[PDB]
Amino acid sequence: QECTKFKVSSCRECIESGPGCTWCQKLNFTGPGDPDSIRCDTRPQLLMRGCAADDIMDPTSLAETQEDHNGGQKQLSPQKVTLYLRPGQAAAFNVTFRRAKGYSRVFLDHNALPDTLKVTYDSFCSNGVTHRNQPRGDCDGVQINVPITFQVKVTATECIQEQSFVIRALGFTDIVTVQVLPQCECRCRDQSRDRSLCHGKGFLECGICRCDTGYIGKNCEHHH
Ligand SMILES: *[C@@H]1O[C@H](CO[C@H]2O[C@@H](C)[C@@H](O)[C@@H](O)[C@@H]2O)[C@@H](O[C@@H]2O[C@H](CO)[C@@H](O)[C@H](O)[C@H]2NC(C)=O)[C@H](O)[C@H]1NC(C)=O
Ligand SMILES: *[C@@H]1O[C@H](CO)[C@@H](O[C@@H]2O[C@H](CO)[C@@H](O)[C@H](O)[C@H]2NC(C)=O)[C@H](O)[C@H]1NC(C)=O
Repeated sequence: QECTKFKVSSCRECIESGPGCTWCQKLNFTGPGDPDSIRCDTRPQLLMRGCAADDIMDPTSLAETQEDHNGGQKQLSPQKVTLYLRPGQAAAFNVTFRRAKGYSRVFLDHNALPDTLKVTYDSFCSNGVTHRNQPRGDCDGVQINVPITFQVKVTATECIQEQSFVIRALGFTDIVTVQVLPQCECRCRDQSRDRSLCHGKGFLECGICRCDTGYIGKNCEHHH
């Protein structure tokens, strides 16, 4: 992974700087002559400065799938997919096409998407024929009741607004419903179980004390 950042001030800003960026929420991680942006780096760079693995914030793209009770599903499965998309990190899931009759050539495609979403397909066709990273799924000569698999990869270029879209095999009425959601939030430790954090005179936000008015210092220790 790599991480190019510039004077980021928060975990959110860090995570938005690229898919390899991660954030250390460890208390007091910043030395006297360091900006808060030192908390933002690749995972191996943070481990090397002594951030523990569970203090490293790193929201990751995820796919979750659902099948119906499947008296209802025919030729395409799964029927429902939910994607959590961290910008620049593809989420991948497999779609299986299976037909009780002989199928000749199967194309897998999606409806028109906004500029912020990129979709590619790998096609795992019969006879070990495989295509990678194409604009649509494409297999030739499907025998009877033999599944073919398409690997769908979806990447967001920024933190998107939630939306759905569909994937279909051309010539068939089956639908895979794809729900997409952003994956841009850090789930950092908050201060609920310690009134001593930030001297009880600031808010703890992903390892950084945001001091109450009149208080200053990295731990809100100084009063002016
Ligand atoms: C995070 O750092 C704070 C700040 O404490 C300072 O302590 C100095 C001895 C020196 O190392 C300096 O670089 C550092 O920033 C820690 O707070 C201190 O905690 C002690 C008790 O352990 C108190 O007696 C001090 O009053 C208090 N000082 C301040 C300025 O708040 C804090 O413990 C530390 N947190 C963790 C989890 O290590
Ligand atoms: C979708 O299916 C493909 C093919 O079955 C999976 O690719 C295989 O992944 C394993 C690792 O888990 C490798 O050992 C195999 O060599 C891969 N096969 C091929 C043909 O490349 C892929 O992992 C599946 N994707 C998901 C998200 O489950």
